[PDB]
Amino acid sequence: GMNIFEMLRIDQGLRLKIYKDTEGYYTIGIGHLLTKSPSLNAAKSELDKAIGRNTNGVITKDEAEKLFNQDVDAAVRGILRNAKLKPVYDSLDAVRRAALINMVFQMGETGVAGFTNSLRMLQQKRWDEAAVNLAKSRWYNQTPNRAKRVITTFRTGTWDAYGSLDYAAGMASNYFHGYLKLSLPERKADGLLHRMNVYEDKYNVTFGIKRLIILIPDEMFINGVIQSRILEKATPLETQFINRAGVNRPFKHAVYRLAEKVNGKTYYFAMEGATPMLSFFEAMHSNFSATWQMKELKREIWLKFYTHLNELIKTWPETRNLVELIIYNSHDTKGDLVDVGEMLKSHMELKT
Repeated sequence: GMNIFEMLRIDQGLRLKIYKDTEGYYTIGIGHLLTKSPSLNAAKSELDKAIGRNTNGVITKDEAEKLFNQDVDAAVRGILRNAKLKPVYDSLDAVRRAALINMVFQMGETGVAGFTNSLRMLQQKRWDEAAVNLAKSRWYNQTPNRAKRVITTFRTGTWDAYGSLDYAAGMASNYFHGYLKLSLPERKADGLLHRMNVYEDKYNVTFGIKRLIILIPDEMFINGVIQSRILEKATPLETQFINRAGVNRPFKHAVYRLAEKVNGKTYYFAMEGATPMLSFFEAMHSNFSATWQMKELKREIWLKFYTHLNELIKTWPETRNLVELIIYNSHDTKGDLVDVGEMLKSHMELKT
């Protein structure tokens, strides 16, 4: 069932409606650039030329797959034209070739050609050595979860890194694809930034941070909810998602008011706990005292959820600047509970 389209769908993401890439450029599908023109009509005309119909900026999955496979064909020709990449590419099997193409999509041909030793190890079928060598790279440090899947593909020659996610990774994936990615990105008269502006103007208020703050504490909240000495709960912010079937569903994001002024101003914050992580913490509760195994497991899933979720948010241009992920110890050095209201107040004082 797996193939290079499904691979990049997982690693880079699939969009069936025009979106803006990291440079603001109109894009569709799996990263297929349409135009550098600022005109959405110009982008729609380039799309229509490429798909062969009036799409109005929306395409199907089969259309996106066809476009993507055209982009793979072009990447492969570039690889075969590149004296540093053709020999290793020729030597690899079809699955390992997909891994190399995956790197070329992420970092470009000249970036992949910088991995001279790793590529030689691959060409010599030294899979484990190449994998260790690749793990030491800045690529791995900046996108470790994608790099690990690609490295596993080089190491094994199988698609197995693209099968079912482990529990923490799958929790992050569902939380992003099923929730954050649907609620927050810009779209006609909706998404986080627009609805925050509507909210500010309806109540005559100002958000101190124009992002959704997501709290990933150590442990479930003391009473299972955010609490602070200096935050009061406000009316929630809403976005709307009209799915393919035409059903309008809301997303509600909690809003808090900072009860202590900061240079004369009251500030509001859209902020929530990372629900699937807190549900996991709740489920891990035992009526018996926790074992060291359970404490270790809680910490591992906490950290793995964060790294997967952080990477997804930051590598989708549409969400990168819309979320403030905060992972933190529930308690400071002196064993005192952290008050997120005071955290927010300090941050606003440093900002203003």
